[PDB]
Amino acid sequence: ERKYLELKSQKNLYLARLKSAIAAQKIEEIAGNLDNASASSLFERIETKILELEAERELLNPPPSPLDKKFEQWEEQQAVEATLAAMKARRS
Amino acid sequence: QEAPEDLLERLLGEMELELIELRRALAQTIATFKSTERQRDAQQLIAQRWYEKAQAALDRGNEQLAREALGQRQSYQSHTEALGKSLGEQRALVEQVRGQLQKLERKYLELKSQKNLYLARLKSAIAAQKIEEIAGNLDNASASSLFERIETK
Amino acid sequence: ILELEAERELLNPPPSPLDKKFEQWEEQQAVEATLAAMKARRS
Amino acid sequence: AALDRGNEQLAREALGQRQSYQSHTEALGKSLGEQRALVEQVRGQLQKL
Amino acid sequence: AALDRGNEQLAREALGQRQSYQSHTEALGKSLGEQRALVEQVRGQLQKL
Repeated sequence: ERKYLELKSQKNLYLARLKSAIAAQKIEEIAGNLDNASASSLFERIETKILELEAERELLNPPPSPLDKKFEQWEEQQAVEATLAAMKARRS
Repeated sequence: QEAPEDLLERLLGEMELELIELRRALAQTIATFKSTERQRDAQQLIAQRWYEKAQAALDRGNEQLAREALGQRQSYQSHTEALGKSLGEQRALVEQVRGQLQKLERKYLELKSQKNLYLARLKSAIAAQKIEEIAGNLDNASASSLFERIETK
Repeated sequence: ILELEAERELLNPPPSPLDKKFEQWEEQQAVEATLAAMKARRS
Repeated sequence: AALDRGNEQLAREALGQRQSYQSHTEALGKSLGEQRALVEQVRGQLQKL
Repeated sequence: AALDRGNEQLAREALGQRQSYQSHTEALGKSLGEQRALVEQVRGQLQKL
């Protein structure tokens, strides 16, 4: 009987750690879906979808070329500086 | 198939069920451990009584009885020593697992925090692809289905 | 009963004995420091 | 009234007991100061609103 | 309050424990800064849209 109760005592010890192992293998499993290797079924897939929709607007509404934007910014800055120079010169 | 987005809320929601279940399972472990510790305390306490009984046996010149009392105690010594080994061994397993759960829940809440971050930007992307879509009907290339068509009419 | 005790242990983990010992030690040092100040001031 | 007359021992317990109230007093003081910011800002808004 | 009075040993543990929060603080700070770029750009678009 001393062995039986001791065996029963051990039985519970492994059951708890067993279910901890059951939890251990069943908790990071879905965290496994998130993959640093970009192999995630959904997390990586969902980001790719976001980029896909971004391209949809890129083709639908192509942005102005950087040169015209740079020239736009440059001329605007030159125009801003030209206007700024005019104000200070007039208001000097 | 069901939308993965709906699963995100459910998947973490279902994680809580196991997270609490793990919490419940862990609690059962410690209670039994303390019960074992209390049992160990009782056995050594009982073993001490034999020494106390043996302490009153050697006196008055009757050393013979003290031999039996101490010999009987050795039976508890084996139980006490044997149980002590079990108690020390189980300490390593309980200590390591407890820290993991604190880390795991921290990851879970952090994962849930990220889950919301992408959901908002996701729906922003859903809006982003669903707002200029009809503005896409208006085409500078004169390919508009209605706006260009209506002007031609 | 022990099981429910563990429920509060995980739910409301107690401060570590070192911080409690340091808390008690510093509090005792603070108490002794305050006690020394009172007697020195009130000497 | 405990330290006087040479019985400094009792004063230790009386002051040690006070430290229990000091924690409550100090803890409550932190709560009181924190709530001041929220009450002050909201009151001005209602006048504006 | 640990290093003072010559008990530098306790200060080591207190500061060592803080490093655990430093990792959380530093790690969280990186996340906070990264998310700033995404929130800022989207807000302007809605006003334009």
